[PDB]
Amino acid sequence: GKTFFGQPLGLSTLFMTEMWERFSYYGMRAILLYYMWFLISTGDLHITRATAASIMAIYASMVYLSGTIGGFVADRIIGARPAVFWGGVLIMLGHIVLALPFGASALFGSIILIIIGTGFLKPNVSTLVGTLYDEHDRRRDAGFSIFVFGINLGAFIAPLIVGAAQEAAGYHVAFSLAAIGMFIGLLVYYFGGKKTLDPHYLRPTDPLAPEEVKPLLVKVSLAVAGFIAIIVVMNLVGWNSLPAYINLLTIVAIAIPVFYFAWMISTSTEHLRVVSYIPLFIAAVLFWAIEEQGSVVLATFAAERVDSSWFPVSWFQSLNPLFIMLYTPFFAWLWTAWKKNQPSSPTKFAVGLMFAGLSFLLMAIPGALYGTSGKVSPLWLVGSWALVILGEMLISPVGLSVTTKMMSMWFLSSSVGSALNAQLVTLYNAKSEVAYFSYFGLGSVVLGIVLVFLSKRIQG
Ligand SMILES: CCCCCCC/C=C\CCCCCC(=O)OC[C@H](CO)O[C@@H](O)[C@H](O)COC(=O)CCCCC/C=C\CCCCCCC
Ligand SMILES: CCCCCCC/C=C/CCCCCC(=O)OC[C@@H](O)CO
Ligand SMILES: CCCCCCC/C=C\CCCCCC(=O)OC[C@@H](O)CO
Ligand SMILES: CCCCCCC/C=C\CCCCCC(=O)OC[C@@H](O)CO
Ligand SMILES: CCCCCCC/C=C\CCCCCC(=O)OC[C@@H](O)CO
Ligand SMILES: CCCCCCC/C=C\CCCCCC(=O)OC[C@@H](O)CO
Ligand SMILES: CCCCCCC/C=C\CCCCCC(=O)OC[C@@H](O)CO
Ligand SMILES: CCCCCCC/C=C\CCCCCC(=O)OC[C@@H](O)CO
Ligand SMILES: CCCCCCC/C=C\CCCCCC(=O)OC[C@@H](O)CO
Ligand SMILES: CCCCCCC/C=C\CCCCCC(=O)OC[C@@H](O)CO
Ligand SMILES: CCCCCCC/C=C\CCCCCC(=O)OC[C@@H](O)CO
Ligand SMILES: CCCCCCC/C=C\CCCCCC(=O)OC[C@@H](O)CO
Ligand SMILES: CCCCCCC/C=C\CCCCCC(=O)OC[C@@H](O)CO
Ligand SMILES: CCCCCCC/C=C\CCCCCC(=O)OC[C@@H](O)CO
Ligand SMILES: CCCCCCC/C=C\CCCCCC(=O)OC[C@@H](O)CO
Ligand SMILES: CCCCCCC/C=C\CCCCCC(=O)OC[C@@H](O)CO
Ligand SMILES: CCCCCCC/C=C\CCCCCC(=O)OC[C@@H](O)CO
Ligand SMILES: CCCCCCC/C=C\CCCCCC(=O)OC[C@@H](O)CO
Ligand SMILES: CCCCCCC/C=C\CCCCCC(=O)OC[C@@H](O)CO
Repeated sequence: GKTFFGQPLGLSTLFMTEMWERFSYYGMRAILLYYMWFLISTGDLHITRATAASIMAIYASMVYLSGTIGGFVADRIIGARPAVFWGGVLIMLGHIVLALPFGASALFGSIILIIIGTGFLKPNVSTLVGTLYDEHDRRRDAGFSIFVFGINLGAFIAPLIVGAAQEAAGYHVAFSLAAIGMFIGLLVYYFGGKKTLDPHYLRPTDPLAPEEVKPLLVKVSLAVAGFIAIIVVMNLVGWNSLPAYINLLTIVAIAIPVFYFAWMISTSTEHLRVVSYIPLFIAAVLFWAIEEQGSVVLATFAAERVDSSWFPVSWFQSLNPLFIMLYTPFFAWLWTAWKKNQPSSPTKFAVGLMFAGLSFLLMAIPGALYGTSGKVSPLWLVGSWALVILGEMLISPVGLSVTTKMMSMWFLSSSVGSALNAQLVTLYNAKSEVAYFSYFGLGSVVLGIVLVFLSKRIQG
């Protein structure tokens, strides 16, 4: 019968929904840093470029952190299908805000809308993909990989289209194209979903029992009052600059996994089978930090150290999803052409971190060889993204499987690694380039070597 690459036809609806949301997301992040540079250059935004780079990292950290709770809100309160829709509406409003004739005053409102909207949408679109298959259907893994291909496709064409529009018609038009991309996703999702999506998911599947409402409200109210209390204390003692608020979000983002690990210890049955995952969680954090610096540090390098006079420099951001799409069929082959081998997940995470470290070590070569005052070939960045995505092909598909032996924890390692970036990327500039690349690249390599050592002990 009529299928979508052998899958239920409803997959095409969710395929396009996420392809256009990712288009709106990565099209925005391909030019947002340069947009802040521009506002700084005109005197409208009064921050350093180091702070702007820090804003990009904590922005990503909050988006992934917001995705850790969006599944709960849909499953218990509003439903998975309304969560995707209203999440898409909030994302669209987030980009419209940047298309309005405002300046730096609109940056915070746009960031908040997209953080909340992406938290509602991203975890619950993947959830809706699963609802196309029951628990016995073997097509589940094939349908998700096709779904992932739509993710990378939108992430691939967005910097090309949006980056070109910025260079031709300016930032406001470019951001409006991101808003239009999400709008297209809303049209296809709304009318397409009504035809093929199970109406059971218009409502929460585990709605709150009557006695559960109050303790949740107490739990939410205590968290907001405490967070607001901290901001009050900060302004009393003088810690009220934008870097101080970024440091607050950094501490909050890192304190979540460490508190969820400190009292997770207190049953020797898996007392140490949970300590097992910690050398792997720290490995995932450091890999995601390197990977998410491509839109910050490597975006800075592309704009300042690469002779890219004949094409928009935001196009470099397409190399990340391009290498993902090129690598995946080879690794799908490898993970079943090598049935006999299938090396251990702790070794996969160890080697994956070493490739990420090799991507930065490679970036230290041109500055050490030619100096940092000139311009170098774009192929240096191509080789860097080739190496780091090779590290992703190891840790990303096996990643959720290690901790199970929830994607929120893998939303979480991305948030912590991106929160770590909010501190580190302020260290990057033309004078620190070689030392920044060489030492964070070397440190990432040796931490992949100690993990290979520890890998024998971890498997138990
Ligand atoms: C069948 C698939 C095999 C793919 C594996 C090979 C990787 C692909 C291409 C490697 C090309 C090597 C670099 C070429 C080179 O040396 O540049 C020559 C060029 C002359 O016009 O000159 C230079 O001007 C350049 O400025 C000099 O600087 C360098 O070349 C330093 C290069 C950085 C080191 C890279 C060396 C080896 C990378 C191999 C990676 C393989 C990993 C596969 C998992
Ligand atoms: C999607 C971004 C990847 C771009 C990769 C481009 C690969 C280019 C390799 C050759 C190095 C740049 C050559 C510069 C060049 O030829 O310019 C033409 C001439 O007008 C001098 O500017
Ligand atoms: C006005 C500014 C508000 C911005 C909203 C951003 C909200 C971001 C995050 C809030 C959720 C934090 C709690 C996340 C959490 O603890 O879940 C982790 C857990 O699921 C691990 O599996
Ligand atoms: C109108 C206010 C903004 C939109 C409301 C949604 C704001 C995001 C989160 C509010 C807290 C909801 C409860 C989240 C929660 O308890 O997460 C628990 C965590 O274990 C999830 O698995
Ligand atoms: C700025 C935009 C304001 C909001 C415009 C859209 C509101 C118009 C009608 C409400 C539609 C709500 C549909 C919620 C929903 O669950 O949709 C799921 C989708 O699969 C269709 O069932
Ligand atoms: C429980 C709450 C967890 C904390 C979530 C709060 C995250 C809220 C906002 C993060 C935005 C990052 C900073 C935005 C920013 O700096 O832009 C404004 C700046 O350009 C104005 O000069
Ligand atoms: C379909 C409903 C949501 C999608 C967004 C709809 C509005 C998008 C674009 C309308 C025009 C965008 C504004 C362009 C603009 O004003 O910037 C250009 C000009 O101000 C600078 O010279
Ligand atoms: C200044 C530019 C306009 C700013 C407001 C843009 C809002 C325009 C349209 C709202 C689109 C709602 C989502 C699109 C959609 O498919 O909704 C269908 C649903 O509402 C039908 O019941
Ligand atoms: C930051 C501001 C957030 C404002 C909205 C956050 C609300 C968080 C917790 C309160 C949830 C109460 C929802 C009650 C509900 O819908 O269920 C009622 C019913 O199912 C019980 O029988
Ligand atoms: C539950 C216990 C509450 C105790 C306080 C918890 C939060 C403690 C410290 C938060 C500090 C925010 C980040 C530090 C900071 O503001 O740095 C300031 C510095 O960069 C110059 O302003
Ligand atoms: C999440 C619970 C409600 C919290 C209400 C208070 C939220 C206030 C700040 C959240 C963090 C964003 C801080 C970014 C910021 O405001 O920078 C302003 C900048 O001008 C510093 O002077
Ligand atoms: C008993 C609980 C386990 C032991 C406590 C572990 C510490 C818990 C939370 C601290 C989060 C790490 C500090 C965040 C960080 O490294 O950045 C600091 C920087 O932003 C301040 O300028
Ligand atoms: C071939 C694939 C992996 C690529 C990484 C291989 C290169 C490994 C390390 C290169 C970094 C060399 C750093 C040299 C250096 O820092 O010198 C310092 C001085 O020359 C610059 O200030
Ligand atoms: C198989 C990987 C190919 C070789 C990778 C090893 C690359 C090691 C260093 C990068 C080239 C070194 C550039 C020369 C250098 O750093 O010296 C500069 C300094 O001595 C001048 O004062
Ligand atoms: C799996 C792929 C590993 C990548 C290997 C690392 C290769 C990285 C950089 C090679 C730099 C060669 C650039 C020389 C070049 O062709 O352009 C000449 C330049 O002067 C034009 O601007
Ligand atoms: C098990 C949880 C994983 C925790 C991974 C994060 C590691 C903990 C703290 C990292 C602190 C990074 C501090 C960066 C730093 O101080 O240098 C940058 C600073 O100059 C920014 O102004
Ligand atoms: C020599 C240390 C053990 C080697 C472990 C293998 C690590 C992979 C490639 C070698 C990386 C060499 C990095 C050289 C380096 O960091 O120099 C720092 C430079 O800034 C000082 O000249
Ligand atoms: C064990 C968990 C590792 C997570 C954190 C790893 C890095 C932690 C702190 C780094 C801050 C110290 C910065 C060292 C440094 O000088 O780098 C800057 C240099 O390369 C350029 O000047
Ligand atoms: C300056 C030298 C650069 C090249 C050295 C890098 C390779 C050297 C040693 C790597 C293997 C060290 C031993 C690791 C090992 O086999 O531990 C056993 C482990 O597999 C059991 O889980």
